[PDB]
Amino acid sequence: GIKILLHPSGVVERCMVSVVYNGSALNGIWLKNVVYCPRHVIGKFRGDQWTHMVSIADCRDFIVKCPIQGIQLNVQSVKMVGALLQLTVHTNNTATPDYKFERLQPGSSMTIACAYDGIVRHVYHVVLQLNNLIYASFLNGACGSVGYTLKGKTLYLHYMHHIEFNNKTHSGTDLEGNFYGPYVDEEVIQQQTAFQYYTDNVVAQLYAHLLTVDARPKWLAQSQISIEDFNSWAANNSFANFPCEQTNMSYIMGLSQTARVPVERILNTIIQLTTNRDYDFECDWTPEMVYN
Amino acid sequence: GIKILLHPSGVVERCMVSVVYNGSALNGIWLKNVVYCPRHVIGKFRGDQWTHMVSIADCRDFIVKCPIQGIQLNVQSVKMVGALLQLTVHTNNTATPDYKFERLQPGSSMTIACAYDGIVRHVYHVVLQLNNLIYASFLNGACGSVGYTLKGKTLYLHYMHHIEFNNKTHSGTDLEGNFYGPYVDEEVIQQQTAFQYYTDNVVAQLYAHLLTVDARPKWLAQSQISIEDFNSWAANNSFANFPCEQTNMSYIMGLSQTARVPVERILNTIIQLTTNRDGACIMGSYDFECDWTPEMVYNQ
Ligand SMILES: *C(=N)[C@H](C[C@@H]1CCNC1=O)NC(=O)[C@H](CC(C)C)NC(=O)[C@@H](NS(C)(=O)=O)C(C)(C)C
Ligand SMILES: *C(=N)[C@H](C[C@@H]1CCNC1=O)NC(=O)[C@H](CC(C)C)NC(=O)[C@@H](NS(C)(=O)=O)C(C)(C)C
Repeated sequence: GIKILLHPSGVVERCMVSVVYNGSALNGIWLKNVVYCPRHVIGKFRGDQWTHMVSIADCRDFIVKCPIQGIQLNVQSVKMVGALLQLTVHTNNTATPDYKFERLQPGSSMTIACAYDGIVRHVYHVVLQLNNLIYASFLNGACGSVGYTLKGKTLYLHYMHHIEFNNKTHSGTDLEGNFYGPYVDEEVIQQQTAFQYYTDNVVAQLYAHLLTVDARPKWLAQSQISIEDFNSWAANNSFANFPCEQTNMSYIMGLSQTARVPVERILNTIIQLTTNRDYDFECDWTPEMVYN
Repeated sequence: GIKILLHPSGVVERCMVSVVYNGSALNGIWLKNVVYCPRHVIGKFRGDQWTHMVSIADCRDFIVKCPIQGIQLNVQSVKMVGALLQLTVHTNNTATPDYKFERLQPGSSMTIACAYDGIVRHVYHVVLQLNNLIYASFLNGACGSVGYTLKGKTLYLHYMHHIEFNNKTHSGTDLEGNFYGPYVDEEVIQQQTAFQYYTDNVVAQLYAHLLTVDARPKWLAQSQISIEDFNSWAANNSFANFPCEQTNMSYIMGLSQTARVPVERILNTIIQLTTNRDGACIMGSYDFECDWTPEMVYNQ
């Protein structure tokens, strides 16, 4: 079949740690001799207050424990990198895999290991939207949970959670400490990029449907529209220019032949489904996930 | 947000093994001093040939390695239990969690730890359908992959994979060895009971939509239908009698209160959508899904 595929959480689980600082509790990930947590564990600060506030943060106040290994770590030095804290601990993490800090481009998927008190409780799937937000599931104390990818032996760390916004959107940084989009870790109103559909992913879900359900749907458009004509329509209808990624073409072209529905018919179907749509989880299927 | 929640696979990853027998390779799970794997690793036998074939299977031809722990295990004795083999080994698994073999009733969900060569490659979510099949994702060598859930510390194993039927449906046994539904581990055409929706889960899907995507979608029915009237319609439209489980009613009444939409309107929306849908995308899907259970949508 064709399912939403997630990456096994074993590697992440053994590196998760709790970070409690003067009654503020969140999660952190422990790689080599460094624990990465969100900087607001030391307090709710804004703008450029963070530098001075971190320098006065006492190291012995960082209560850091690793539940899977039953070890309590001790911080030797605190360094703010971007909007994250790099806590150097005396112990090297024996379970550290080959890892990489890789930034995501919007339209890409990743597995969230949502943790509490340093223990991964749930695992679910998200795609970074063109507004640079994920639509996730988080409660108090979940900051520090990471969104990751796996390729063989190597853990690809992509996301660390920081903020939940009023419309159940979620923002965070990469593991370098830089946020996705213009959002910051401050409890104030923050303007959001207007939503836009990652067209490549919408095309992937429609093909996934024609490959799993039995008969061609009656709402599948009968006439095809040119890619060029779709992109003129897309500019005025909150859809990203197609293709969003040139490398997705090989996948989409392969789906088009397995399903025997030209991509030009899929795009006209998207346009004709406009009355139905007039955010709603259509960009969760990436072309690579559907094709492989 | 309301999401499809999966159980962290780390416990299962530490117990997966590879089992290779004279050219046939699949996975197994290693709990205490026992390795459980599908029986067809020894051959593609039918009917009542299994008792004899297993009895004459050489314990030395069982190559059993646990990759994440670097161990290669050695098989002391083999014993068939249902359609599963129970391979006793010299070594105890120190990573063995507190576990329980629990059989699933239809309409309940589990996390599939999809494995190859003893390594979990993917992790996804399925629900046992009323045909006792799961709509999963498997290729060669995936047999022995398990379905599981977690209640805090205990590992609840429900499923082990055996078969793929051509409609991309999958079948297997519980960890006791007995299949779900009338399917068996043979490469023959096997009659499938016609598909029926798990109405509780379809109701949970539409409620998930009201609570995260759009509180008042244009396809939400305005009038309601009684549970009784729906069940009369359901008997002729491949929807199970509502409710399929009486215990879902506590969750369903809760979702109704927070969504302030009585489930009678949800049931009438199900009936209207079988003629009115026209490609509407509900909770991220273009058809009715049994993946959302009331408990998961309510608890989250
Ligand atoms: C971190 N553990 C936490 C998790 C939130 C809690 C609710 N859901 C989540 O994802 N994050 C916060 O509490 C942050 C803290 C700031 C200082 C970075 N605050 C919020 O997310 C805030 N949203 S906001 C920016 O004010 O709109 C809440 C607390 C009102 C959700
Ligand atoms: C076990 N590892 C394997 C997994 C299959 C391969 C394709 N996807 C899967 O899920 N199972 C099999 O190869 C079984 C073996 C028998 C003896 C149980 N065979 C099949 O599932 C068979 N389908 S069937 C019952 O003949 O329609 C395949 C191989 C043709 C799919």
